[PDB]
Amino acid sequence: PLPSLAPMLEKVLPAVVSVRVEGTQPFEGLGSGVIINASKGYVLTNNHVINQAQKISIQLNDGREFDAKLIGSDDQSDIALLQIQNPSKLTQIAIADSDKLRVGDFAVAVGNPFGLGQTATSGIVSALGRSGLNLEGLENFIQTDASINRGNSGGALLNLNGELIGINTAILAPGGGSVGIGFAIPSNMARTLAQQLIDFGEIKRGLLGIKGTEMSADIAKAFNLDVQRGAFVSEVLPGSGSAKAGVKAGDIITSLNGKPLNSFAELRSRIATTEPGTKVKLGLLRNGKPLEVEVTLDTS
Amino acid sequence: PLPSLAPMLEKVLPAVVSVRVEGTQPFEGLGSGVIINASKGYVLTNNHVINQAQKISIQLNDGREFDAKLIGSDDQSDIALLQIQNPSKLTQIAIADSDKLRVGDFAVAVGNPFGLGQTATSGIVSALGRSGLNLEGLENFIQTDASINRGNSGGALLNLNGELIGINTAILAPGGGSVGIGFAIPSNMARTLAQQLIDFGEIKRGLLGIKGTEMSADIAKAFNLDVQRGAFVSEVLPGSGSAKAGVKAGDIITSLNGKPLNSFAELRSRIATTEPGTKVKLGLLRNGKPLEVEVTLDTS
Amino acid sequence: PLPSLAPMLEKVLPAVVSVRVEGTQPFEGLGSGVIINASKGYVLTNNHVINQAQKISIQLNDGREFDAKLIGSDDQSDIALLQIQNPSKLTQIAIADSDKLRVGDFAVAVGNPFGLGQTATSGIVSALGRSGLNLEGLENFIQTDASINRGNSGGALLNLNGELIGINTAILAPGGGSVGIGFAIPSNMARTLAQQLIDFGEIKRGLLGIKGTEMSADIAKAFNLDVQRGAFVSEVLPGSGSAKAGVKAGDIITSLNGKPLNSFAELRSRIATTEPGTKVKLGLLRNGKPLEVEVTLDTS
Repeated sequence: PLPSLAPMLEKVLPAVVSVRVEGTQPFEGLGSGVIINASKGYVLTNNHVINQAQKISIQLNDGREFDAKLIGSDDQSDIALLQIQNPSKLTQIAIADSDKLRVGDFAVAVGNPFGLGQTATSGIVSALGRSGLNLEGLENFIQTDASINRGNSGGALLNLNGELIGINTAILAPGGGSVGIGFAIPSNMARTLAQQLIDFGEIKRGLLGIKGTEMSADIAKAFNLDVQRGAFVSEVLPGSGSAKAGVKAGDIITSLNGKPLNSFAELRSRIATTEPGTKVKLGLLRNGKPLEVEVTLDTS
Repeated sequence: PLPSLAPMLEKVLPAVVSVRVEGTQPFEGLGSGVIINASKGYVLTNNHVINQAQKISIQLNDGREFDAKLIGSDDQSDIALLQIQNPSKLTQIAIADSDKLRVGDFAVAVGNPFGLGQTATSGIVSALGRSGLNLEGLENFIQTDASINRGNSGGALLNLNGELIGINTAILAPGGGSVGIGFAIPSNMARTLAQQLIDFGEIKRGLLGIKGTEMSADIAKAFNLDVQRGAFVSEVLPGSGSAKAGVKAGDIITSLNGKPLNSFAELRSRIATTEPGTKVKLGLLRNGKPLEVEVTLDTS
Repeated sequence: PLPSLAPMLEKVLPAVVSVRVEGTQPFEGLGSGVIINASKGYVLTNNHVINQAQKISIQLNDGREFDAKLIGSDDQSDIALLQIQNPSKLTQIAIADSDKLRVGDFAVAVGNPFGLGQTATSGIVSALGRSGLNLEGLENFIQTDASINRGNSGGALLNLNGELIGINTAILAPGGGSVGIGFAIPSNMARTLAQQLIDFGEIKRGLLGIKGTEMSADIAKAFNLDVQRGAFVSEVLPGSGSAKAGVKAGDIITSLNGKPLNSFAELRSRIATTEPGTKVKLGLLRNGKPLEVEVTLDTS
């Protein structure tokens, strides 16, 4: 009868694992992970967690320990995929559409802070599409005020249905501890990158064939436009998908697949996460007139 | 169907702005503000955000940038009022009655910590009428556990209806980051001070004409009284509104306009923030007997 | 109409007090407490709050001050019991069954951080049965993300009904400030220890007569077992209750009174907090076969 997160945490907590690492001088590292495929034993984590690893072990919240092998990783986005050796009676997580997230939505962080064991912390979605934090090469972070500390890395950011909305990755902390400014790689980005690693053992980096800057209020005022966020195209590379689709220098990319862009940095991370050959719909503004253009991504 | 703060934040987030400051060797400061009047472009902020500013710019959550001029400020309470130069299509905030607040009420803190952009954080109202923190000259702070960090100053403390309950001002933090002890100037105090600055370009400090100390459990025990918080009057200045009203040395001021006082410091801050000439009702206690006295405020 | 914690905190906050201590060069210390018996003026707190006290005073949230005397304390579990001298019109707390708690349940911390005055902070139950933190001799901590800081210790951890679920005791903080990793002694442990101090002025430490290590996934794999958390028995002391009940070396204690054990350390703290002479039911596993064994506790 009393409101609680316990009925949904009960079912979902076994999917979030502790990731123990050993490697090169000898060292012992600790982070978290999320079981994305119970049958194959596929675990999502951060690349900075398994980076110098020679031996990787996974621990379930029931005490069961398993060995794990690195399937693949991406240095730029900070996502690594592991495979549990001889998986058995595993629980997997359901993945939500992180593009349907909004500031104010409730979030639960599940990880292993300070190697204490499985810890759940609660908060809200503080911000979305966060970039220019110079944490990662590719950033499109969910920001949350759920307490996220060292050892929370690779862990789950969940909604109130216990579905994955993101992979806890970094924090802003003056003194090494949580102040309520935490960052998660969104679920759609982690899911897509995970698929590339299950299919090829490596990521396939997509590119538009565009060169540009951040759209500003200053460009918008100069051309009497009602949008001030997005990508300002300065150059369209010849022979690229963008040239073939009819993208022109001076265009303002406003949307990607119908969803508005809050920055060029968001566009850059969303396109590099997408596989070459994939077709995307670009929302454009040419001399103050709207256009929709379908672009086939090239390889980087 | 899932509970969320997103439906109310969607409407109210455009009203909370980022305040960028440049001044003197040159410096670049960052804080927050709240649009209190969309038509006139009136932005509430903290005085310490604006203190040494030569250039003030406001940024909306849609990316629009505006110039701003200082209308007026109060050093003692830490409130400043700005006016956006050439305001257009602005959203203003609804202001709630902060005197109707209670410990355990839900609060949403909105601002720009570490210059990240608009960030929303969640908590409860932890305490009310907080004084003697030696932060400000006049204090009557709302205490919240919503994550408040450097850059949140002048930002919004909202209720679940998205109404302003306070202006985020200070924090208690051993290591420069949030530990869940944040302070906000209450909306009633901020609203009144803002009116004085729109009307006169300066504040009008009111006074009772009373000299006193804090009421204690010790005074209460000595005189067999059942109240231990409020103001113990030691002197009534002749010719003052308190003298004329019949306030007498030895009286114990228990209430202000029917609302109980938790301290003399609260009385001091509430009276100073009230305009001279205003009539106030004083809940009093002489020789253990209750009295109500109407006092016309003088100037300080 | 708006959802809030205020309706339930209104009735319950008076039960949580501020504990002021004076001792030896003279010092002034500050912590919190909980009124467990309004008639007798029994206040539960932390031993570490009262440790060097020569004078103890209690302050209610209405401003009333009382003197207090130490009834008894336990160094190992960090529980102390005080008695208010000449109690009058006191509010007591209702105590909940902490064994019925689950990760995700909502919690409210009520204490006196940095000596500010009563403060309420909100969060969830992050983890349960936390041991091996080398904070206390006996640990079976509730972990919460409710902001707990210096001054909160000895204070209340409450559920949404305003019932005591634990006594805020310690935190994990890299820089001395809350990062959302707080620990409480569970209410069942605190209630039992408090009863022993009201009844005997001292605690009564129970023992099984067992020597063991932590059960691991390694032991479990070696003996083809489906449990990896508990106590691995290496030695049964002759003449002990365990010897008399047929506990043998090599047994794996899985449960205590039908409740699964997450560690040997949990078993240790639950047994030492139970009074000698009490009969306990031990969920056991010998040669991979389940057994229930009833053991009479000895004295330590």
